[PDB]
Amino acid sequence: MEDFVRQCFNPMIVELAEKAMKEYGEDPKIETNKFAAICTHLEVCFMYSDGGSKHRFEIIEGRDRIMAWTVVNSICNTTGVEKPKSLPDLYDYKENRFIEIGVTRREVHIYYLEKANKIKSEKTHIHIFSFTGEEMATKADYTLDEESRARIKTRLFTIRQEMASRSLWDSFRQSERA
Ligand SMILES: [Mn+2]
Ligand SMILES: [Mn+2]
Repeated sequence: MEDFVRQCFNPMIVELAEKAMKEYGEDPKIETNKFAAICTHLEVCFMYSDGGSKHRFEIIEGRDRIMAWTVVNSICNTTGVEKPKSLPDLYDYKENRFIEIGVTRREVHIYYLEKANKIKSEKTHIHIFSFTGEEMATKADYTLDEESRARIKTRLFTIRQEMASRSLWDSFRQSERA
């Protein structure tokens, strides 16, 4: 699983994931499923930001915390948008909203509810992907064109396929907590 992560995700993604774990005192060589899941989430965030026209999205996820909030608070000042209680993943300059992205090993509906709740913000839009082609967005507004979504869903499906080929999928699949 460690090896699969290091083989399947760009080294920038792996470095950020390693860092995010060690900031919580977790060792990526031991909590290897969390390692994969962080990497997957970052990957989808980055894919998603490429999905628009360029300049459509600002990436917030993946930044150190000071930079992330610097971006967030700059956008709130510029655009007048309500400042979130916790860091989201992207800002959409076309729809003028923050977006919270989730990638679930469970079911999109439950994950969406947990997110809606974990953040509970009237403002932030939420878009959840599963590894089996499901997707659940705020007000069924899916933000990107269907081709862009399909590339994301295809990447997640390929990851899941590649893990199951190494017998990693069962354990990974079962590792997400409510
Ligand atoms: Mn985030
Ligand atoms: Mn997220």
